[PDB]
Amino acid sequence: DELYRQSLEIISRYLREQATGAKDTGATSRKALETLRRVGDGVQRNHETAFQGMLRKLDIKNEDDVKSLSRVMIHVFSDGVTNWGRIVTLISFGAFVAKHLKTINQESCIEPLAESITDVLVRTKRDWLVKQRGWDGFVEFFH
Ligand SMILES: O=C(O)c1cc(SCCc2ccccc2)ccc1NS(=O)(=O)N1CCN(c2ccccc2)CC1
Ligand SMILES: O=C(O)c1cc(SCCc2ccccc2)ccc1NS(=O)(=O)N1CCN(c2ccccc2)CC1
Repeated sequence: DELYRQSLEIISRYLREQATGAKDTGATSRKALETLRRVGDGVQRNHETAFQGMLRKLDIKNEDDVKSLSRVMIHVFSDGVTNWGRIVTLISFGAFVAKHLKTINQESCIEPLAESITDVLVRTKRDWLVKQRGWDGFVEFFH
């Protein structure tokens, strides 16, 4: 799936940049990162309170914590209205969790976190993402 692999590249790179501050390792994939850096950073500033609250409540300190959350996150994310704000909040929350993982570690484990965020996104929103012209539709929505 091109939608799954494209989503994994964009979500993994943003979470890696956010956790470190660089970061260290098809124009739409590139233009989606620049939009996500701009809108994603804004969501992390405007909703830090709710992000700190969810993070404290979920705890999330290891890969086993990352795995069990995804199984709950798939179910609750498939419920209710879908829009780009909701999708960027999911990714923004992923970046917020990743910054916390680097804070209590040395780096990892943010790669299984990015896979779990992508799996939540593509498994629950694939039809809507298709109807919205995928990651290209994302760039236009926040031009
Ligand atoms: O999004 C934020 O970060 C958020 C922050 C505050 S804190 C008071 C802010 C305020 C503003 C102006 C003047 C006085 C107080 C209050 C609401 C905020 N969001 S939500 O958009 O209204 N929202 C989303 C987060 N919600 C949540 C639900 C369950 C578990 C944890 C969080 C609560 C509902
Ligand atoms: O998009 C929604 O459907 C959405 C709904 C709520 S209501 C859950 C409040 C809560 C309470 C305790 C601990 C964590 C979260 C809050 C945030 C929402 N989105 S998100 O910010 O994009 N996000 C992150 C939190 N997610 C989560 C839900 C249940 C267990 C574990 C994680 C849902 C996806």
